[PDB]
Amino acid sequence: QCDELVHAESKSITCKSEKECSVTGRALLPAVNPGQEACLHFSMPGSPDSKCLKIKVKSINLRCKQASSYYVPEAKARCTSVRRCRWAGDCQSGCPTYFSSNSFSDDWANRMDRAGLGMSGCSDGCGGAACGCFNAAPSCIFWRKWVENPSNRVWKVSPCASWVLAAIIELTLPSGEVKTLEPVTGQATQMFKGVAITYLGSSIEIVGMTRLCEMKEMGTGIMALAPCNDPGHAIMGNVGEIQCSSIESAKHIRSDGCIWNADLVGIELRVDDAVCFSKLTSVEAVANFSKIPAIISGVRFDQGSRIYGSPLDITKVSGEFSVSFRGMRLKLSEISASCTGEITNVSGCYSCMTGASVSIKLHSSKNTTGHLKCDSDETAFSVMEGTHTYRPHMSFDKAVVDEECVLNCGGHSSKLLLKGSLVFM
Amino acid sequence: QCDELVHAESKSITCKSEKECSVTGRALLPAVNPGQEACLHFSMPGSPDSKCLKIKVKSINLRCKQASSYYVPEAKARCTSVRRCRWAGDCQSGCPTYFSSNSFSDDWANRMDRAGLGMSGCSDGCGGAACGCFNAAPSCIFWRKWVENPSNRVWKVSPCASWVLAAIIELTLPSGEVKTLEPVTGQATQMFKGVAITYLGSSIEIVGMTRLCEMKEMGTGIMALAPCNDPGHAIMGNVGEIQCSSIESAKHIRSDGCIWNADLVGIELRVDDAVCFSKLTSVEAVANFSKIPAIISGVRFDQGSRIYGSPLDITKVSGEFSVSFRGMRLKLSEISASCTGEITNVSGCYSCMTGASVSIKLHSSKNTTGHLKCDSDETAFSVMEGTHTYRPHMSFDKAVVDEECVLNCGGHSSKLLLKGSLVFM
Amino acid sequence: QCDELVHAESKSITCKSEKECSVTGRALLPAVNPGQEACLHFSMPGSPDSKCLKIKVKSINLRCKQASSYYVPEAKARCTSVRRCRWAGDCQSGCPTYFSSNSFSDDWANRMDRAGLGMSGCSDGCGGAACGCFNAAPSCIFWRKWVENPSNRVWKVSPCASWVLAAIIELTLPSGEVKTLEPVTGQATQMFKGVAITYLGSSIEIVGMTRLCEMKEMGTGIMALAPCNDPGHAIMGNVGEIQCSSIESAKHIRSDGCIWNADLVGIELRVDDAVCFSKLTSVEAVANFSKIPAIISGVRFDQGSRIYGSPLDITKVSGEFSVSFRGMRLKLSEISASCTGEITNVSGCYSCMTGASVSIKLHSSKNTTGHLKCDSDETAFSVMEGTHTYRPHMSFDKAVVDEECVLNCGGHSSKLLLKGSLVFM
Ligand SMILES: *[C@@H]1O[C@H](CO[C@@H]2O[C@@H](C)[C@@H](O)[C@@H](O)[C@@H]2O)[C@@H](O[C@@H]2O[C@H](CO)[C@@H](O)[C@H](O)[C@H]2NC(C)=O)[C@H](O[C@@H]2O[C@@H](C)[C@@H](O)[C@@H](O)[C@@H]2O)[C@H]1NC(C)=O
Ligand SMILES: *[C@@H]1O[C@H](CO[C@@H]2O[C@@H](C)[C@@H](O)[C@@H](O)[C@@H]2O)[C@@H](O[C@@H]2O[C@H](CO)[C@@H](O)[C@H](O)[C@H]2NC(C)=O)[C@H](O[C@@H]2O[C@@H](C)[C@@H](O)[C@@H](O)[C@@H]2O)[C@H]1NC(C)=O
Ligand SMILES: *[C@@H]1O[C@H](CO[C@@H]2O[C@@H](C)[C@@H](O)[C@@H](O)[C@@H]2O)[C@@H](O[C@@H]2O[C@H](CO)[C@@H](O)[C@H](O)[C@H]2NC(C)=O)[C@H](O[C@@H]2O[C@@H](C)[C@@H](O)[C@@H](O)[C@@H]2O)[C@H]1NC(C)=O
Repeated sequence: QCDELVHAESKSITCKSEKECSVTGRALLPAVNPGQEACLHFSMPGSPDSKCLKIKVKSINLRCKQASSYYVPEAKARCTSVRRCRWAGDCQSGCPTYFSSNSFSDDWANRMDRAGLGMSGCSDGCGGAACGCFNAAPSCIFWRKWVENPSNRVWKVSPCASWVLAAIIELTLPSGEVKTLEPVTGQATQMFKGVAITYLGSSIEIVGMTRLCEMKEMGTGIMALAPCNDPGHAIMGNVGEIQCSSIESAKHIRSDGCIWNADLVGIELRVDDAVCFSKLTSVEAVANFSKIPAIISGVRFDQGSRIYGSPLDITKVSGEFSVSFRGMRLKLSEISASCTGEITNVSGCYSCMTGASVSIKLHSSKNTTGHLKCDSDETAFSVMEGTHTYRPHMSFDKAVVDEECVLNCGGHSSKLLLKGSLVFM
Repeated sequence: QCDELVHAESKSITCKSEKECSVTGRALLPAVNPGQEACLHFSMPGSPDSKCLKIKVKSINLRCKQASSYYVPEAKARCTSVRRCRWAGDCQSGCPTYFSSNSFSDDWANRMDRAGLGMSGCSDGCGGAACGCFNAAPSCIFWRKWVENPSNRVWKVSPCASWVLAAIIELTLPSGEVKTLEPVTGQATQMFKGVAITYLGSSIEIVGMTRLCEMKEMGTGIMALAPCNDPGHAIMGNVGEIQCSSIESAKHIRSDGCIWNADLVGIELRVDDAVCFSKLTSVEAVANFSKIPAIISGVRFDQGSRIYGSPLDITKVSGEFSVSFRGMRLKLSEISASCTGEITNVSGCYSCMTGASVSIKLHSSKNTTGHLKCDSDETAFSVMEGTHTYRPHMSFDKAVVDEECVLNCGGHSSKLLLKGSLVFM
Repeated sequence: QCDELVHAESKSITCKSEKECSVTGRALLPAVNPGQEACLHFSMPGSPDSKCLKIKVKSINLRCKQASSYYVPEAKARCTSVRRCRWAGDCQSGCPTYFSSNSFSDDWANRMDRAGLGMSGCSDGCGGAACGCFNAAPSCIFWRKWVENPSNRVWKVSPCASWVLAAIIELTLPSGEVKTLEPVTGQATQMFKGVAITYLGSSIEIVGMTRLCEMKEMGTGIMALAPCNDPGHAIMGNVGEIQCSSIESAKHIRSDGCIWNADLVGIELRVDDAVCFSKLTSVEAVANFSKIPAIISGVRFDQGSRIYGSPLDITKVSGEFSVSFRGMRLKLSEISASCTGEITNVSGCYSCMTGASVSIKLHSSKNTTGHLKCDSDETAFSVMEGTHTYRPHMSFDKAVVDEECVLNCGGHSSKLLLKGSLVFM
């Protein structure tokens, strides 16, 4: 493959603890993008020459570092009321003073788990013969609005407080052994006689991503990745507008284990009934729409029960290596790529998080990186030797695509035309 | 200009595919801040010496990577009601069972686009002669609260799911040709005989920026950058508390194309009228306050119809280059700057996103970077040769500014005094 | 200490302004993690050899770059009402038209700061003898719901719009002088005869952190770090659901200096009283739970009255240096560490922002970096020579810990067993 990646080569004197000093060769690879691979040939002065040491970055991924978790139900709004004339039942003298948001009337008809999350009260109703009462003073309306979880469906929700880079590299030793591993950052690792490699860290050009949260439906394990509320903040209109501290608490939305804002349910008292209004957000609908694998604005998120993100523009992440070699000379194998191509389609949505699909047929003499810069967006992707079609996603702002793009594949540049039609949503 | 920027210079043997091996000179520039420029002199063994290759970073900017878009109206709250005695009109037997949140009474007086977003209902009202009715049973109050867009003003809102770095570099070839371009990351670009340059990527020291969204007023194109709701989440108190899927849907806030939380409008039924309460957030007021260009906490945001951010502290972003040279010797031109200065003013706000303005008159023998570290904040900016006044922004926490600051300009350090007075908001 | 950190060493020709050209030695340290230290020995051709120049990264921290600030009260909900028969008091002809959300009834009993934030109104009540009135037409209910701050407790809230890296380095000159400083990024600093050092910047592998806000209780100075609302957006369920523009405005929640959503307080009118509902979020409770120092998902936040964050995985931040040396030879002192250890405990919470505590006893021949990779999480920490116990935090997803972990300490790897039990919350 033989990418040009070694950008410094040095000979330093290194000493242990009199003193024991010797010459160390060192080769610095400041920036290696996913898919790229270097080929390093070591020969001792006596020689011949080894097959090369190959150093490839397979991927540099984003791992979710979680905030505290909580559980959410698929909640449904319910309301009930019963009216008692003054001097009847509890209404001996108007609304009884104790009857408050945790109170339950025995006169109630509907589903009343007395342990469920909700809000009760009692209100004045009309009295007199006109409203079916002997006593003309106001009647009592004992009412409750609450939420239940009839489907027993529950999601564990874990906000991603940040994402952390995690590299996977692939090394081919001159013996031919292939090693695929997450390296230990900053620790020189002896690979074979006289040669050690240090992974010096990963870097990313993507700043301040939007807050996303892992969702896992319990007892089905199916995952989603979507916005959610901070733990303990029951803000209406989001996953997490109801939050529970256990699976069972969420299954039955228990008052003692769940929080909410009671305005999620509206109740309208009428003389002889009540009208219920749901302002609830369907958790199920959000998870349906947000299933993994998903492309969200330049990053593909996928599941291993942990979620990781892969930047789609592979030139926006890189890893750095240092190679030391003792008593050996280094030669680099470096070759340019012959690569040409044409766009065969653009299709999809505009002003959408997925971005449109750009279909690009390329022929390439070796594995390399394709770059596509348009006026709306720009991206890069790995290209395989031979002739193949690639479908990177790119973001456009309008239904009509008709613009100049520049394709750069292995240093060869051409001005392609992108034309197509895209939908909203 | 001649900044010290080449921090490694090497001579490696590079080979193609027997084998064809030759010596490649390589120069690594690990970190170049905006405004900085290197000067590289190449001479062949026979010589004289070329004018230099100049490599300057013009800017490293943040480009908005959008989430899905939506449209928002400048919404205004409306309410209406009509009361019908029992046995009159629809109220033949109390509130009719069908009359619900999408129902419209023909008895209504006010603006009723039956396609608009809103919520209807009917409620019991007082009956009898005391409330103007023959029948003593409860009357019916048919009511609706809704939102309209009388100004027809609409903004397209595009949340920025993340920001991505984008570099602009300026190269001066020994021939004197100046090239200003966004380079292709990771691809060696042949510049002139024997010399190629690779841009190895950009890096930024600013972590996890606050969520901002592009706003564009339709039919005026004027832009703003401000917080907003995630698409599909109609959280009250934010741009995006009402969201529409098209311009026309937003112009007339259509029920079929818009979402909201109906608690954005309050209605109070009285016997013979209703009181309307608006809890709406003015979109216009947010966009007014959030016009581009804007400084938001260390980053200047500006328009090209796309928005980009420029870190104001120019030492917090950098680009990395590698230069290869074949059959040539390299010499670096590097000069230090003579530079002194004094603070002439500090004015503005404290505890504000803009930060205060610090006025600094500097004299400098060459283009260089000024650094100002204070106890409250710290920044750096590009400085031009000659005598000029600069106005970097810095953040303070109190109305009274009276503190030690250190000014570093081209390696020369001095302890300046910052004194001034600032306002809240 | 003698870490392997110099990964390039070069000899370039550098020229001033005929021309004055000379040879400059340069040593590049691409990536130095906190706790690591290099030892550089300079000898002039005549020699002996200096004690070394030591270059250590003490810390690379995250500094909060603030949005605009605001003040929040510890708010408490209040309600009052008074009912006047028709033809009595203001109720001469029903609810008076002027009586609206800023109106105050002189008939009111409760705490009425007429300058406080709140919402008034008047509503129809029942008339006639049945409701204590001679006139049978509807009575008037004059009511108000508002918020007060009885404790006078106020927090200044400053959202962190982003976090910026700030490095502290420690240099030991051959003379033995120790210098601890924040370096000036990108400026070559002359250290001693012939030697200068450039700090080339900091880098971090943590992307897009969750929005946090500094909180400072006024008149106590005690700090917290917690989510909050954007300035000017009074979204219910968060710190900042009530926002004030001054300390005094927050102390008494003045209408002219504070904003809110009036649905934070509910009022239910009954015939002869009103029921008050608080939907307020206790600011005090959030600050209590969010006190500094706090570990939030991989970062320890601590106070200097400014807050800074320290990444706990020290291999996820690094600094870069360049050293120039004039007329001298360089030798590197580099030694590997002997280091072994065992896990002695894991205790704490799962699916929590703190993460569990893993207790690790290590013996090490020198200061070095310990790395612990488990299936749930992975971290690294600084290790001191000798035998010591370390307690890095790691995130697990389940109450039962029983998994393979790999410990890497100075290049020595061992597969440890992690077993323990953790709680939710
Ligand atoms: C050339 O690239 C192939 C990989 O293509 C995949 O798509 C690329 C565009 C990019 O996305 C890359 O990340 C992908 O891996 C390599 O072959 C594949 O290697 C994977 C191992 O992960 C293996 O599962 C596939 O079967 C294999 N063949 C395919 C996809 O047709 C080539 O890798 C070399 O050749 C392979 C046969 C194997 O020996 C591998 O270890 C070698 O690196 C790439 N060519 C070269 C010369 O590297
Ligand atoms: C010295 O810097 C000038 C630029 O000043 C601007 O402000 C700086 C403090 C910093 O913000 C920088 O980003 C700005 O560009 C250069 O001159 C300007 O170059 C721009 C090109 O972008 C041009 O539009 C201006 O007319 C020009 N003159 C000004 C602003 O007075 C100097 O650049 C060199 O000289 C120019 C005449 C041009 O030949 C340019 O290509 C050269 O780089 C800077 N001096 C040197 C020696 O580089
Ligand atoms: C070995 O590390 C000691 C520091 O340990 C602390 O914990 C580490 C695991 C890591 O978290 C690190 O950041 C911490 O500083 C050093 O000694 C300490 O140095 C600090 C100065 O910040 C000082 O306050 C302590 O008293 C001191 N001794 C302790 C904690 O026992 C060693 O530093 C060297 O030796 C010191 C005596 C001092 O001369 C210092 O300047 C030296 O660097 C570290 N050893 C070596 C050889 O560097």
